[PDB]
This record gives sequence, structure tokens and C-alpha cells, in this order.
Amino acid sequence: ADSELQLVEQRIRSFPDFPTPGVVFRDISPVLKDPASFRAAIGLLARHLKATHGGRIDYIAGLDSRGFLFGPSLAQELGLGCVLIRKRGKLPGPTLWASYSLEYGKAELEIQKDALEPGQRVVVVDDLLATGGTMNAACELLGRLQAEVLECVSLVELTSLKGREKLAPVPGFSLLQYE
Amino acid sequence: ADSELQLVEQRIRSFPDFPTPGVVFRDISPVLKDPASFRAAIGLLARHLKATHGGRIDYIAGLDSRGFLFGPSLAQELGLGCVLIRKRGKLPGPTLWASYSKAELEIQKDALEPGQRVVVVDDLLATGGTMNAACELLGRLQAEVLECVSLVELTSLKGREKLAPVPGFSLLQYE
Ligand SMILES: Nc1ncnc2c1ncn2[C@@H]1O[C@H](COP(=O)(O)O)[C@@H](O)[C@H]1O
Repeated sequence: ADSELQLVEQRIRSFPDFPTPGVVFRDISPVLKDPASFRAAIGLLARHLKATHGGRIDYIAGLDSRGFLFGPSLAQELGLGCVLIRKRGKLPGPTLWASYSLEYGKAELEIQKDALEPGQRVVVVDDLLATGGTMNAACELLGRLQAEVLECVSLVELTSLKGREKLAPVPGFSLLQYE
Repeated sequence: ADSELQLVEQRIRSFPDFPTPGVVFRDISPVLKDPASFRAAIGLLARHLKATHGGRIDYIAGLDSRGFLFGPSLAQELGLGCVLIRKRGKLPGPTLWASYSKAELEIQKDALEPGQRVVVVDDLLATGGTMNAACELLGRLQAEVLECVSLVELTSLKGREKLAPVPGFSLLQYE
């Protein structure tokens, strides 16, 4: 490509009618497969977070499961640790949990009770912002641990699903937007 | 690196009776939470791979889902891309899938080209059923799986014997 953003944008692959007829799926797989594209993606997110919070972030919180692909790498780039917010049942020890809407039904996310001490400043990371269901659940869980969620970031945002407005008061950032 | 390995081992947390009674769960969560520990883990894996394969690796393959935590970072450290092996139904487009004792894994049709050399990564190696199924899927794309690597191996479950002739490497071992 050329610029870093187009190095990422050219690696987001479109699949119409997946998983259901009418929708257009955005596949982030080529970004991970091309090391130059992955590097560019992490760098863009890292520079945004460094410029925005001035190095004053305590942890990245990565979302099960595609957020796991970006969370640790972004954390490492910023010199920060990464905490995990997982689907219900995946984490050992005492947990807090929260429900959210998934397709035609309901699901739950969880976090370990000792994942954070009170007052930690945290950025939530996932690959794609759609309905905002999981990010909303994530913010609720972090709040119960008395964390300060600085913002939610993703590579892709699907604007027609209005995920960003649901996250308020928490600000959202995304590298790329489609419907 | 004894000091680096200690940084990883100190962070591994064990929980008795999870997910079921009698089973000891090895939790790699604190490794991710401590940036120095995460750096150490990625560095140890990368150094092993370079000391064993040099630059003769094309891709890292990360396993859904805990393998996703280490795959990209390890690939990045080696200057390599990362391909995904997911639970069935997650990936768009043409796919190859398979079952194992049931559980199902899947890969995209164009994930790799014939002869390309891959290292598989997951957080923990137990019976080896998961990693073996990943290897078999990759085999159906005519990839050469050089090795499977993980942070932890549970030695008494004989995962490496299941993986053979694909070699397995782990930073830490427990019964
Ligand atoms: N005692 C354990 N502690 C943490 N993860 C485990 C444990 N036993 C099996 N797993 C998970 O099971 C998968 C591999 O198991 P296997 O296919 O039997 O080699 C990986 O996702 C592992 O993290």
C-alpha cells in the first residue's frame, strides 16, 4: 500500500452474507497475517493512546476472543500489562460477571475479582465495535473493580449499529469505519 | 534465561478443583498482567524458536482462544505473520474444518500455501488433542508444522507423544 492506515485498510477483507444474508462481514485476519499490517495497526492504536493519555494508563483490558489478538500486543507496545475479560466460565477463582445481548439470545462476560486494585486507569480493546454489547459489559465489570475506564478502542467500527452511543459516558475510538 | 524464566514461573497461578473437582488449573493471567513477565515469556519462546529454526519459519499459528494471547506478539517479535485456527463457525469465507475427541476446529482456505512452515502456539499443552487437530488442519493445506510451543505442559498427559512426529516445546512443566 503506502501509508500505515491504508496498510491496515487494505487488509480488512469484506464478506457479504456472512454470517447471515444481507450483512457485510469485516475480516481482520489478513491484518494479523501480514506482519507489516499488524505492526501498522498496533502503532496507530498505540500512538493514539500515548497522545491522548500522555503515558498515564495502568492497564489494557482485552476482550474474549478476537480482542486477545490485539490487547497484549498493544499493551506490550505501551509498556503496560493486560487484564482479561472473558466469556463466562473461562476464568478460575472468584469472579464478577455481567450479561449482554448476543444474536437472538443472551451471554455473559466475567473478570477475576483480583484482576485490578481500585483506581486503575484502563483502556478496553477489541477488534471490532458492533452493537457495543461486550464493551458495555466490560465497562460495567471494570467499574465494579473501581477502575477508571479511559476509553474503548477497536480497529473497526460498524456505524449503522450505533455501538458508540451506548458506551457513553465512555469515549470510543476506532481506526476504520464501515456501516 | 533463568531470571526471565523465573519471572514467568512466579506469575503462573494454580487453582485447585477447576474447572472440575480433582483438576488443577494453571492460570497464565498474571503473566499477561505483568508487562515484564509477558515480555519475558515472548522473549523466551522467540529465542527458543530462533535457536532451533533460525529464520526458517514463515508463520505462527495461534489457537483459539488463549493461544491468541501469545500468537501475534510472538509472530511480531519474529517479524512473522500470524494465522488463526478457530472454533468452527467463527471464520468467514471458504474453510476447512475437522473434529476431535467432540470438538471442532477450523481454518480459512487461503490461510497458508503448500510448503509454508508454521509454528503452532497455545498457552498450555495437555493431552495434545487440540494442538494435534491444529496440526492436522494445517497439514490439509500442505503446510509443514515445524513445532508446537506453549508456556506450560502437563507432562503426565503425554501431549508430546500425541503430537509426534511434530516436536513440542514448553517453558514450564507440571505433572
Ligand atoms: N489443567 C489445565 N490448566 C489450564 N488450561 C488447560 C488445562 N487442561 C487443558 N487445558 C486447555 O485445554 C487445551 C489443550 O488441551 P489438550 O487438547 O487436552 O492438549 C488448551 O486450551 C488448554 O489451555
